Amino acid sequence: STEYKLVVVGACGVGKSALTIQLIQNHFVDEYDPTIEDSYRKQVVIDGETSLLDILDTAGQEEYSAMRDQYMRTGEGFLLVFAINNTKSFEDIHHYREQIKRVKDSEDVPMVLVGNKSDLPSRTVDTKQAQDLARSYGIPFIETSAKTRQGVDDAFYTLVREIRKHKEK
Ligand SMILES: CCC(=O)N1CCN(c2ncnc3cc(-c4c(C)ccc5[nH]ncc45)c(Cl)cc23)CC1
Ligand SMILES: Nc1nc2c(ncn2[C@@H]2O[C@H](COP(=O)(O)OP(=O)(O)O)[C@@H](O)[C@H]2O)c(=O)[nH]1
Ligand SMILES: [Mg+2]
Repeated sequence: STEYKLVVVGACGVGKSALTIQLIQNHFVDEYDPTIEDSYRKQVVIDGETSLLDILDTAGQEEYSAMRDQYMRTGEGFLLVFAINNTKSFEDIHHYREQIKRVKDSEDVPMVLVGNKSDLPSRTVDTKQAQDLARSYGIPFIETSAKTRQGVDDAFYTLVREIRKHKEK
């Protein structure tokens, strides 16, 4: 019934594709084409409501595009994905939030901070500083792992609930 247009952003290799494939198809991919930038549909039930999730898995190159601007303009919620073992990807989160705020012309955009690869032991980004950033953005923070599926459902579902609150707001 209700359609939700989600967009997954984040640096290369943080697990954007792997997180999306786990949600849609329930399996962890060891490798996925890092150039494929396409959207995926899936019908789910969230808080007792049939929701049609339309999830754009961003990839491609590091270039600006008026077409990519339309992607964020069409999107209703955004997953800010970084890898807990890649400090560079965590620093990139600011850039991705800035580019989304640039398009939608608003600081009130449904977003969720996603710390991926929580199964890995080589942690370089503290949970506290990830919570501190999400607090500063005023958005939820969820630690996920596309390998064990831990936190994957909670990541996308929280974004859907953020969109619902934004609609009432
Ligand atoms: C495997 C390689 C990989 O996963 N990539 C994914 C991230 N890509 C990006 N890198 C740097 N900045 C990027 C900026 C944008 C962007 C955003 C977030 C919002 C509006 C926009 N309008 N035009 C571009 C844009 C996007 Cl969609 C991707 C970026 C590199 C390849
Ligand atoms: N251990 C672990 N590895 C992951 C996880 N998510 C993704 N990966 C690995 O990270 C690599 C790149 O993931 P990918 O989905 O292509 O990231 P993307 O470029 O942002 O789309 C892949 O080889 C995956 O096996 C995770 O939650 N845990
Ligand atoms: Mg990918």
